[PDB]
Amino acid sequence: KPVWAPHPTDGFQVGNIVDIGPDSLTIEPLNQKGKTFLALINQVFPAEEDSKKDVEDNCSLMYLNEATLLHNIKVRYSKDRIYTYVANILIAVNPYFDIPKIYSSETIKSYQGKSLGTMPPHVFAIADKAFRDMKVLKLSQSIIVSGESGAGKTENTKFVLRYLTESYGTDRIVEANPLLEAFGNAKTVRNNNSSRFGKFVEIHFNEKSSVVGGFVSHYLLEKSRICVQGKEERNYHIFYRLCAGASEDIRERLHLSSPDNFRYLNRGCTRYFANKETDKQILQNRKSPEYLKAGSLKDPLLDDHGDFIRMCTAMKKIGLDDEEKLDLFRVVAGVLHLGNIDFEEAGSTSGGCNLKNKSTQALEYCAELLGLDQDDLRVSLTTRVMLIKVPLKVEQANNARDALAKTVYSHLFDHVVNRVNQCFPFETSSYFIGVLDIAGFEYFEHNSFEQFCINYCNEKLQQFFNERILKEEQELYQKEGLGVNEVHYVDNQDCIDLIEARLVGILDILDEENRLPQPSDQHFTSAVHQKHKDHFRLSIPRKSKIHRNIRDDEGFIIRHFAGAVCYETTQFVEKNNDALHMSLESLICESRDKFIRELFELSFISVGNKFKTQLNLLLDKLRSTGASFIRCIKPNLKMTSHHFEGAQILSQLQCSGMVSVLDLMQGGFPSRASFHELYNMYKKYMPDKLARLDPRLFCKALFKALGLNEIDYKFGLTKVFFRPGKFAEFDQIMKSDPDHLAELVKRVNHWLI
Ligand SMILES: Nc1ncnc2c1ncn2[C@@H]1O[C@H](COP(=O)(O)OP(=O)(O)O)[C@@H](O)[C@H]1O
Ligand SMILES: [Mg+2]
Repeated sequence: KPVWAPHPTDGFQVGNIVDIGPDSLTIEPLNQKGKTFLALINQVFPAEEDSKKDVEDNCSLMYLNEATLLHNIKVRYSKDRIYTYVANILIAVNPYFDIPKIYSSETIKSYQGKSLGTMPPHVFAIADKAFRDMKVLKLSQSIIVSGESGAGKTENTKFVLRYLTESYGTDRIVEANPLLEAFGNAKTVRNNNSSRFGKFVEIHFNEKSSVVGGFVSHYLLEKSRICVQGKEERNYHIFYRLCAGASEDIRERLHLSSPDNFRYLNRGCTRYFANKETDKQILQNRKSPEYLKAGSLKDPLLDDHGDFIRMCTAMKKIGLDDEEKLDLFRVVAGVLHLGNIDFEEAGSTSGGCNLKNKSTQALEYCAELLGLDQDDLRVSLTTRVMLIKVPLKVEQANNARDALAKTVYSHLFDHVVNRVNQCFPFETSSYFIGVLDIAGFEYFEHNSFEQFCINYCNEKLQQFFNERILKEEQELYQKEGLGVNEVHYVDNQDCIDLIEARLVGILDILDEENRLPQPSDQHFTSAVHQKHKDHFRLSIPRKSKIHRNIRDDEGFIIRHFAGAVCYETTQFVEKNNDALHMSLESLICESRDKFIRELFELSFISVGNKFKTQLNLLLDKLRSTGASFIRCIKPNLKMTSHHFEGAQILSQLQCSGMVSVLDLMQGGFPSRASFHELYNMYKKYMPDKLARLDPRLFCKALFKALGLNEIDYKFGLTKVFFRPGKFAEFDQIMKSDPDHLAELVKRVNHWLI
C-alpha cells in the first residue's frame, strides 16, 4: 500500500493514496494522518515493501522505478556504500571523505577474477569485468566515467587505473596523475580539484594480458584560466604548489613570492589548501595577506605543500631528471612574471602604449626565465608588424601578453602529457583498456567557447551512449527474437550537424571568420543565424527565459540534449585560434633556452576543428571496443559528507538518462554466447550421447543439469542470453579450463541417466 510521491527537496516521500481525482492522486504522508497533498498520477510510484533493506543491484528491486532507485542508493549511501549496480552499469555516489580500507591492496586482491555480483558493487569489479572481457573476447575495452563536476569521475578513473596496474602488471601509469593534475587541474566553485582538460587513458596489454605500457590523450585544456580567475577560483595547482612548496633556493632563482604578487593569480583566491600541520611547513614569505587573515582552504584530498612534495616524488619515480623538473618550473615562473608586465597609454590620441616603469623587473625576470631578449619581448608586446611596425593600444598589448602566456603554458602542458607517454611506452600491444574522464554537459549565467566545445563533445558522446545502450543492444534482442519491450530515443544528428558539418557547421563558419581580413565575433554570429534560419536547434539570445539584453550578433542559443544553452559569442574568434601571431611565435622559437625552443619545435590553427578531429579518433576507439559505464553522482553542492540531497540526485538520475533505461536494463540480457561456441568448447569432453545432440539441445541439457532456472536465461535464435544478476552463473558456463569442462560434462552425464 505505501507509495513514493513527490517532495520538493527529497525528490520523493512515502505516503498512502487516500483519493483519486481527474489527473491527480491525493497522498497522505506516512505517520501524519489527516494531512494531504496532490500529486499527478504519473508522479506516484510503488515502493518496496521493506523500506530498511538495500540491494546491491537495483535490478533486484521488486518495483524498479526512479523513486525506488533513489531510495535504494540513499539507504546504501547512509551506510557508506557508495557503489550500486544497475545490472553491469555502476552508480557511484561521491562520499566526500575517505571511506577506510575500500581501496586497499587487500580489497584490490579480493576483486581479482571475481564475477560481477559475487563481491559487493565496486569500481574494482567494473575494472575486473573489462579485463576479463578483454582477455576472453580478445577485444579492447573502454570504461566511461560520467557525471557532473565534482561527482567523482577523476577519482574513479584513478581507482580503475590503480586496480588494473596493481592487479595485472609485473607504478608509472598511476604516478603520472600528480603530474597531469598539477598542470591541468584547478580550484573552481564546483570542485577544488576540477579537471580543466579531458582525458582518455589507455592501459595496453600484450598477448598474455599483462600490462606493457600506457597512452594518455588530452583534450581542451582551459586557456582562459591561465590569466584570470573569479575570486573563489584558482589558476592551475602547479602555481600554488610551487609557491607553497619550492625550496628557498628555487624561490630565489625563479623570483617567486606570495601569490598576491602575480596578476595571473591575484584576481583569484590566493590561499593555499593546507591543514594545521602543512601550514607550518609553508614558509611565512609564501603566504598572501588573504591567507594570513582568512587562514587556509580546507579539503580532504588537496594540500598545496604536500602535493608539491608528492609531485616531485612522482617526477622522480616516472624517470624525470632534476634538470627537466627545474626546466618545467622555470617555464611556470616565466609565465607568472610575463603576467606582471603592465602597459600605459602613449600618443596624443592614446593610439599606442609603453611598458609601465614599474614593470621593469617583471620584464627582466620574464625574459631571463624564458631565454628572451628584454627589448625583443618589449617590442613584440607593444607593436605589431604589418604588410611597417605599428603601435598597439593598451588593450591590444594586454591581449598580446596574455596570448603569449596561454600559448607557452598550453605548449608546456602538451610537453608534460607527451613526457608521461614517454615514461610508459610500448612498441606493440594486443589490446587496451581505456578510461574516459571528460567534463559533462554544463551551463552558467555566461557561456563562452570552452562551454560550447564541452557541450559539443557531450552531444557526440550522448549519441554514442544511445547507439551502444539502446540501438545496438535492442537490435541484438530483436535479431535474436527475445521480445524485449523497445525503448526509443530521438537521435541528435541535427544538433551535431549544426555544430560540425563541413562548410555550414558552426565550427567551419567560425574558422571562415578567423581567415577573414578583419575578423569579427558579430560577423561570425550573424553568419551562423543567416545560414541556420530554419534550424530548430538554433535561436537568437532574445528567445531565452540576462539574455534579454544580448544582441542577435552577440550570441546564439543551442537546444542541446540536456537543455538550451545561450552562448555569448564575444572572444569566440580569439578562443578559436591556437596559433600565436608570427612576431610572438618568432620571439619564443628564437629563445636562448633549448627547452623553450623545444616546446615550439595569417597565423591560424582552429581549436574547434582540432578538437573535432581528436573527438572523432576517440569515438573510433569507443565504437570499436566493448564499453562499461560508471555514472558518478554528486550528492550535494557543498562538498560535504553524509548529505544526500534527494531532489539534486534524482535530477542527475533523470538527466543522465539512467531513469529512461531502467526497464530496458532490468528486462535485458547483458550476458550472451552462441549455442555453437558453447557446444564447440565442451565437444571434445563429451561422450557420444552428448555430442549427438544439436548445439541448442546440448546447451539445454547443460543448463537443466546445473539447476539453472528457466527465469535466469532465455534462448535466442542462435545465442543463449543471461539476465542481470546472473553473471556468476554465466561465467561458470563460459569457463574454459579442461578440469572445469570435464566436471560439468560429468554432471550432465549423471543428470541424463
Ligand atoms: N570515492 C571517493 N572517495 C573519496 N573522496 C572522493 C571520492 N570521489 C570523489 N571524492 C572527492 O570529491 C572530489 C571531487 O571528485 P572528482 O573526481 O575530482 O570529480 P569530477 O572529476 O567528476 O569533477 C575529490 O577531489 C575528492 O575530494
Ligand atoms: Mg575531474
